[PDB]
Amino acid sequence: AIVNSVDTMTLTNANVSPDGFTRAGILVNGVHGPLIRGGKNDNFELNVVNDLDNPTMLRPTSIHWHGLFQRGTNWADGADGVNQCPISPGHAFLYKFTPAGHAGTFWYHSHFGTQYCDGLRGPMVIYDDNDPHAALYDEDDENTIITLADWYHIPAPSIQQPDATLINGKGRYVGGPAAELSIVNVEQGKKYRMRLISLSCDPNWQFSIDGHELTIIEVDGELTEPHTVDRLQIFTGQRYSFVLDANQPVDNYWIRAQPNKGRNGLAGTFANGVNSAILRYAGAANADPTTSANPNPAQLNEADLHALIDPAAPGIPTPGAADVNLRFQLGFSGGRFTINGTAYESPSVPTLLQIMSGAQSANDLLPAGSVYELPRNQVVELVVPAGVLGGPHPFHLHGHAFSVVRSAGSSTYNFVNPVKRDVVSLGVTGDEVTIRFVTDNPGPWFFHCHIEFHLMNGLAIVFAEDMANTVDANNPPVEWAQLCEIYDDLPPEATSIQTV
Ligand SMILES: [Cu+2]
Ligand SMILES: [Cu+2]
Ligand SMILES: [Cu+2]
Repeated sequence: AIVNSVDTMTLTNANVSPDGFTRAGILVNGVHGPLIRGGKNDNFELNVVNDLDNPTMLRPTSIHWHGLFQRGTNWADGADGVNQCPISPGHAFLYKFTPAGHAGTFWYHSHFGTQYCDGLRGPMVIYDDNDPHAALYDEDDENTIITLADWYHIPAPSIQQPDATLINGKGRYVGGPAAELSIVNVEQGKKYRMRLISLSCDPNWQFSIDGHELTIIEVDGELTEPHTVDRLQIFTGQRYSFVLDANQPVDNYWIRAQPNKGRNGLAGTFANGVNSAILRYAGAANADPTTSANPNPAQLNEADLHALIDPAAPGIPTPGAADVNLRFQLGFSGGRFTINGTAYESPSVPTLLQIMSGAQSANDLLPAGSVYELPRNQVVELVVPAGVLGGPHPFHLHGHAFSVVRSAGSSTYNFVNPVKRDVVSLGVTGDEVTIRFVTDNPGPWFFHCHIEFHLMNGLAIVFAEDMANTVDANNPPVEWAQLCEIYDDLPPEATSIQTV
């Protein structure tokens, strides 16, 4: 169950039934989404061995280590088509990188097509030896992690709405068997750093724990001042650490994660234990909770979250006064999502290899219309107005965390101490989510909607950041460029997809 910072991750197919329904899925070292853990200065060496052979799911793979900036290791970032070609079935690839002092709650997932929706994803926690919030809790370990995952009864390639919400890999579907629910154990009077992670391919969840508050202290691998709420909405790939103060009577309490969509009314109920897990106090019975949610919760508003360390947003504290000011117009036309009129389509040679081969400017890079060059060591402000169908769209920027100077639902800006994070919901029509970051990381980085079906239908762009220093900054192993030659040589039967 635990993958260490130096380890092997062997990918196989197996039949799984996390909600009591059996289907074929993907395992990592014989386990469903095992935790990867390490320390902030660790030199990670993860040999990803692709032994996938079930043709009803994608077989080639690529792993993204979500939230790690990968400075100087752009070739390990994992987005197929941008940072590497996929690792082919029967071959392996050794990713090497370091958090470089960046502690936090992260997650890993395939970044090849919609494969992570089939289960190739898991939590990744990087602990700090000098954590600023250490006095606020007693415990923080493999038992204080709470993952949320959308689970479908049909393999991703054959999707025509989630059948279940899995909490720590377990959950029920409407009309399903009374499958075992996950248990989070706590002892009255103790305080826990609970690390809540969305492994979602699509849905967002309204998360709450009956009788308890959530004291948020970390957001997407970035510390915040402690901000307490009763309920929060968490979007694809976001993470929150909240201190859970086990200050209620010894009892069982429902953990609730209500999705925005789902089959057979899953979005609107908790009946029969769907969308649920159990918080059990030591001494309480081996039984389900009979608790109810707070009927008047304080709901998280992202604009209330404030960065703790180096809080100021970069640049002149005036909207549109960054060094580089980009406004992106999302669209949906002719069956595909577009950004500034162009639907993202993966190139035949991954962006980083295009640059290592000689591309000097964005004009030389493919695909045309999807690549935006950024200069070195400048402040970039991106404005991405909501409105395009299928929202709310949670966009994620690889290579950087950003300050959200203007969140959804707010008309106000905060340049003094806005929250920093790496996935942000663009909100609804009228919202103009605005984020800032510094171009301190040479290499090509994806910027896209993390709803996997949207990314696959075109909602993405690539930033070719500091092209001139990209070759000097990054030194891929010889096996990295060899991925594309091995991949491009694959016979038709090695990549065929059996629809079911
Ligand atoms: Cu991700
Ligand atoms: Cu989207
Ligand atoms: Cu991505």
